[PDB]
Amino acid sequence: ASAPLGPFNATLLEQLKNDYQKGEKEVTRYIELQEKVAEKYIKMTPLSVTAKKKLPPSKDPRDYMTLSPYWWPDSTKIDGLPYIRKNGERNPEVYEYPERENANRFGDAAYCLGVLYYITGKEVYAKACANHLRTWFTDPKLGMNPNMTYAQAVPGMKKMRGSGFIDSRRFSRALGVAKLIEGSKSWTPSDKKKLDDWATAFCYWMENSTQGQRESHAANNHGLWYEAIHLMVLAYLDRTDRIREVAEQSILPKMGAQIADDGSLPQELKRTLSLHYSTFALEALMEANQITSQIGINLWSTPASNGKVASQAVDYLYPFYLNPEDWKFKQIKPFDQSRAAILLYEAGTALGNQKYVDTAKRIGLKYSTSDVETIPYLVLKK
Amino acid sequence: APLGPFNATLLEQLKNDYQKGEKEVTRYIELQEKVAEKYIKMTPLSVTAKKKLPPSKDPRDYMTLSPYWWPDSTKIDGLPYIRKNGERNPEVYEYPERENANRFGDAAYCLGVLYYITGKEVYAKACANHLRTWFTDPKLGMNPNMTYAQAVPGMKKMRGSGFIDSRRFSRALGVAKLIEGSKSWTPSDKKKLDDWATAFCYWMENSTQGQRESHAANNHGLWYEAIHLMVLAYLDRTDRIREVAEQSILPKMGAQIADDGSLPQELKRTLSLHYSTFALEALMEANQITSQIGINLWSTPASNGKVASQAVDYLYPFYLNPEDWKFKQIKPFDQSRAAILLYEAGTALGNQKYVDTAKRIGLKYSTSDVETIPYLVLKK
Repeated sequence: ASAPLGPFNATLLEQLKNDYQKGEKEVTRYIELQEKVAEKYIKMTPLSVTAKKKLPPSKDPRDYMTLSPYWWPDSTKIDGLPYIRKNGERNPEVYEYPERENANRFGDAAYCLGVLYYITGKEVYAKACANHLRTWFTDPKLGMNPNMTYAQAVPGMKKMRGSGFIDSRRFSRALGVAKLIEGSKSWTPSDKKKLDDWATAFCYWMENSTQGQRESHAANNHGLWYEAIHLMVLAYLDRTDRIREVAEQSILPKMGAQIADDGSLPQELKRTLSLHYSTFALEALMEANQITSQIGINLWSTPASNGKVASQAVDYLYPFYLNPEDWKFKQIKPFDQSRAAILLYEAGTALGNQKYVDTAKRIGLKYSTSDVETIPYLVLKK
Repeated sequence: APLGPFNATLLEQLKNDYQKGEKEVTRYIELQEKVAEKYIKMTPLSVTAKKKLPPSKDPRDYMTLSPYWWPDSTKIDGLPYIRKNGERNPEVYEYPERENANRFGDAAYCLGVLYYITGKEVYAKACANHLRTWFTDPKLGMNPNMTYAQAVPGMKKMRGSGFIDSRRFSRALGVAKLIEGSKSWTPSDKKKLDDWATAFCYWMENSTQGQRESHAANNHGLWYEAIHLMVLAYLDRTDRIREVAEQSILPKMGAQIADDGSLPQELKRTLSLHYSTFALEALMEANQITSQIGINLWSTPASNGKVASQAVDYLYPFYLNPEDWKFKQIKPFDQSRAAILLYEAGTALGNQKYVDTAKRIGLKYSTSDVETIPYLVLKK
């Protein structure tokens, strides 16, 4: 039977579960290594957005807040309130908001535990996953409010900012993995109802707040990630009707706007990590397609109304994934080729492009990596 | 009549008598229609009218300033506001939703009730225009929270006591059900307002402020639950209405009524007869909803034997003769609130003395108070 609908390559996860259940040696050894890695997540104390001591403007510790990193107090002003941007200089104030890193740590823990529950069926993983989900999302004292109002805030700024919504992606992947523990003993009907209610409220905020509306209309990388996150929330809520609408009406029009006829991504080439950022834009499409393809929509091969296919953007980048030294644009730090391997595998498999798939495997991923996002990709670790 | 925040018995009787051409009622409704003309012409209001921004910088967040709190001039930004008991901070007037939520609520209530009585599409059409603008419009509608109601700038702890401000617009939320099936209120209009109400209900039930108000053992707690029932009734959650009545409203009321029927928390106030009445008005409006599904909050005892009728019984002689009231009441008490309350409780209890006194006190037949539209029985 098919995996539950969620934010992962369901084809590979199903293969892992099936092969594990039948005791195939290479898969069993691999999953045993994943269980060894997971043990720190069984031990880990569940995190909460309420850890910060600094209060958001709402004075509510349950509101997620991070500081937009290049913004600083204006000493020309007394309370310094209208913060000013200092290009290239990261403000150390960002460390007053531990959710900047704690949401990633929660997200990794729940993703790993939920995926291992699906593969192994061992109740200990659903029990630990559930503990993390309840504390981060639904606990009446520790759970976060279902909004991203203060994500990458600029204190004192009069116009609200929508660009911090991209911080939602790691906890929203964990939200989606909660579907894998449905039916476990540890995840009760009452647990599910609370998380369904939270996700419904978060979806309302995403769709109807002014910040969410802005992000829903941004024809750029922020808008594409907004829709990938949107799809994760909708998939968790089983709103496959809405997933098809978003895919047809919002994702394909946005992707084209970032691409050129040469297939480059103009908005990302100007950045100082332009190969990383080109990959990051296409990873939004990649994660969107993981969900849409489970219900029958292949985003990699679907032409936009003007013909563009996002495959053209991968085609543009392929020679530089093969030979990153030939990249002429600013990449002031070394490019992480492992993200390229996953992207080529996903696109290559969706397009039936065997050259992309072979290259993904030749680049490969480290077999012993502890990156939870790579757990499905034994196919790249051999 | 559909489930909603009104005396459904009286509204049905008015619609029936209007349809049968009873002369007293048709003349009364004609006067109400004359009153309503200003609401037909009125420009719909929005919470985004303020120029001052809330801490969120979102004009769609409702915000009012707690009246007795002032900038601390000793402090640099003045931020930790200090209380100056008795002296109202004129900064309150920077937040026009303080009055505008009431004006919206009266407009939508009046127009929706008239559509129900008469069936004239013009009333549904205007009512819908006010509802869309206040609640669901993507630029003008209010966010479904009360985070900044009666805020105290700079205070570290969150305040829940401003939630009571929700009661005027929440009655309008409930009247939206009366214009369902009109031509002007589309299936898409209803879906958007359902989603708004679901999100507001989630905020009321799960936010830290809403949880606190849900546990307040005072008249803020009673008004929270009355508001809660308006939202739940609009969402058709009849099972939650029963749970709220049994597990929240009745214990709270039972905790506030003394052996002699008085409300000791209100007796200490400077407007103690007003606040005694205001606490029972919460029970009154809750009962309008719970009685439509068969729960009589006036006669059902709490687990400790206390019953809301005891508290009416205690106040009855002072409603009859307000000058006999011995506790502090520094402004004249509005006897018309007692008329509606005595009629509501007297009808629910079958107490003819209460009902008769309610009619003897009465309400002015020509009043333009939209809340009194159902009470022609009191205006003879």
